Amino acid sequence: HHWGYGKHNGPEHWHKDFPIAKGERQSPVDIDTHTAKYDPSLKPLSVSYDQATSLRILNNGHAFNVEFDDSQDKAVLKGGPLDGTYRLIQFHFHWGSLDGQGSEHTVDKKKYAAELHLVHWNTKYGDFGKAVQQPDGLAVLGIFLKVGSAKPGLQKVVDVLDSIKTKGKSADFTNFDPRGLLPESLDYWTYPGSLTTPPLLECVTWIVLKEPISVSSEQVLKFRKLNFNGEGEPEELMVDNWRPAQPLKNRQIKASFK
Ligand SMILES: [Co+2]
Repeated sequence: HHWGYGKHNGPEHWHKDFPIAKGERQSPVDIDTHTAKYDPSLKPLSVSYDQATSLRILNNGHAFNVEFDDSQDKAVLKGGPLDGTYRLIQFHFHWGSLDGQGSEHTVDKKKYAAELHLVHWNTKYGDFGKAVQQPDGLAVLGIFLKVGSAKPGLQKVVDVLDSIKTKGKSADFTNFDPRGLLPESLDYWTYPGSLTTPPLLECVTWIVLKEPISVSSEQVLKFRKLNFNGEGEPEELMVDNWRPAQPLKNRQIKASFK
């Protein structure tokens, strides 16, 4: 029926409805640190989120998205391996039922508790819908979460979750600053890949940060309280909404550091 992360509609079945699932540039992937090529030509990332305007948070049935106003160059990413300006449209997470799983990308086969995705689209394409149809249409910043100390800047997010518990619920969510979710270092790995949920379009330049951010056990615990189902439907906790690593194929992972 429709795709999800259960046994009957999970990642292993997606190819039946979205054949690109077995494509040449699918994500996520395992990052082999000893095979990644340091590339001295990659520039430092430029994250300008001081003018970021958050608008709302929504449970879409597969994760929760925080959405931003992308009608102007308010929150942008540039530099790194990118040409042009990429505007932030939304962020969301992937997480596990247990602390030893949850991330999509892995590092030398290590899985983290969760993975944050900051999605941006290439302004030359005019809108999100056109950007996904192009090989360089999106730039996703991925950040790993490990469980340790609480992340103060994530608390406002944790606290509104009760109000968007089931699929299709939304809540006003203004004045959230995404700078509070960045690690100290912007060192990264980069490779050409795809969206990690259907339609799995291969339109993404991934920028994966080397340094994880820490969140407390209690913080991640609140994520696991969301539901995949809509209100008044049988309860299915939103856990394990991650796609496993895909074959690298003909691709090189480049590192911005040594
Ligand atoms: Co994602």
